[PDB]
Amino acid sequence: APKWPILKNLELLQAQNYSRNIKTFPYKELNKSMYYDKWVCMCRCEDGALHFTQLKDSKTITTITTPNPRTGGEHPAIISRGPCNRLLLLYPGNQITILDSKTNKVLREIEVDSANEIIYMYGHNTEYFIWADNRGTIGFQSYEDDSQYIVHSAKSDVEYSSGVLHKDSLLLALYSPDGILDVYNLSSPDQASSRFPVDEEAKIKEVKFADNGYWMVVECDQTVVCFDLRKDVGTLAYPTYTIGTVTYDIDDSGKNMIAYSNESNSLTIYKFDKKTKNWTKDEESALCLADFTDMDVVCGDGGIAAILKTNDSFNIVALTP
Repeated sequence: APKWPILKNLELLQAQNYSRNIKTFPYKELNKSMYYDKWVCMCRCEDGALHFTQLKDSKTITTITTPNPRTGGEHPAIISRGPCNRLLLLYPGNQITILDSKTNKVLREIEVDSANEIIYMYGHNTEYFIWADNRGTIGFQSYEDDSQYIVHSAKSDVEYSSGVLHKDSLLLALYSPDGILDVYNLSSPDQASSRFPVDEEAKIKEVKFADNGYWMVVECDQTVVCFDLRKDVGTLAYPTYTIGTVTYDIDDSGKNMIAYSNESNSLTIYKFDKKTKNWTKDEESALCLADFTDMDVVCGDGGIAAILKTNDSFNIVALTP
């Protein structure tokens, strides 16, 4: 729960190509101390190898290389980490290859039994991984053996493109750009999903569950809607206020924001102010160097980093004192 230090200087740590169509979910991990760091991850699939570049802060950037298990050399749509060097690789046709990232050995090949495209796959839920259909079928599958089950069946009237899981591991938000945001409870199969109201014209880019356990932050194209989960479905934490030349991202606390502008080529930091109840401009930094259409913020004890993404490359920039 630390306040973001005052930061006027940035340096370029990394430039690399990556594969924007390989959905790599950010994996949580516990310190040699007693808290969790979010690791953010990028995958470059080239020459039949997978290259994973990861960081939890600006101090350490790791890149791991793994072969690509598919004989035609086709790209996984979704990649997610499991326990004990397990790597979950989702391939078209709902086929999942569990690969050991240290040995490079293929451990298991699972064909998930669903006519609908798998749209969410996560492994740090730790004998099972969770997967989800674009129709809202949610299932748990064992890494090691056949143990598996379906907590929710496919609906006819939705389409999802992505998902995010709450830290208590019971709330799963499934969503698509067009405004659909449905929250499922994995603890009771018999419980109906909750529909969250997002106007359709505001394109949903991402949904995060904040650290406090009760903010669901919905990052739209030009605006952010933050739902308070303690209250009636639809209750905002604060009102939505808008602050296509600007990508942004919010940290896991849901109170720090870095926005990048493609006109001025600069990073602006916004803090959510607890007195004033809005996002207020805190710091601005000019970058010295194509258009970054996406970004992710990381920060740990090491320091704050922004991963700035194009359609085919990314830049890791540190934000220093």
